[PDB]
Amino acid sequence: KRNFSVTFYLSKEEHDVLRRLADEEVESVNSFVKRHILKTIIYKKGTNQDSSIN
Amino acid sequence: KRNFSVTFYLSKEEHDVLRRLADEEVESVNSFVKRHILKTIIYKKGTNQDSSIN
Repeated sequence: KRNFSVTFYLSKEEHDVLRRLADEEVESVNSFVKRHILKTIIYKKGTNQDSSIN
Repeated sequence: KRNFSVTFYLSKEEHDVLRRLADEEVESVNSFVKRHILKTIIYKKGTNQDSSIN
């Protein structure tokens, strides 16, 4: 198996907006950003699905 | 100002789709993802400075 990483930089206030929006539901900014990107691209997709986490 | 960083993982197919969608305009996939998040979260940011040099 393989994985395809993503890594970048942001402003103080931008990262703090992501931190607040994460902490409101899921206090893990990296997991929240991955979820944000996935949901904003597509929702209830048919290409693949899962029922567990790392 | 200081800078704040974000790191996570994607699957082969979703990263390859985002690589194609990036390559259509700005092939730097992590910059394309940064731009996607920024455009979704905010559209009237107060200032947009840069600090690059020769």
